[PDB]
Amino acid sequence: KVFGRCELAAAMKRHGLDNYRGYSLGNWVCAAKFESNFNTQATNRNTDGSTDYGILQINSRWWCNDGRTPGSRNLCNIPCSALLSSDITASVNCAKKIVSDGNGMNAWVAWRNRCKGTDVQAWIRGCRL
Repeated sequence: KVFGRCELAAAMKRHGLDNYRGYSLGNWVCAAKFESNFNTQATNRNTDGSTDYGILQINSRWWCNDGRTPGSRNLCNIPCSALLSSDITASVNCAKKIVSDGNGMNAWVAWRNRCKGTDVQAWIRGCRL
């Protein structure tokens, strides 16, 4: 599924990401936009044997199990295929764990490079929330 910006914002709000650990909802929408272009089926297969999965491009070395990645930790305790669903619940739950595991949003390279320091409220401007 490819989400709309406002539709994703509302979905993420319903799942409790607005101001989760001090990060406003627009940070999360911005991250998704630049990680996956709002596509729940996005996959990026890396040369280090890991794969990045779904709307937030969560990596199979530390966070989910795809059975093919060396040094797998599976800290979200989920199969990576759960991150490819049209329902974003698994991806949000795992994103919450990534921040809970001592990382801020700098765990997402697209957030660090394309959202940090910008006017992230623009990502939810005009949306019904």
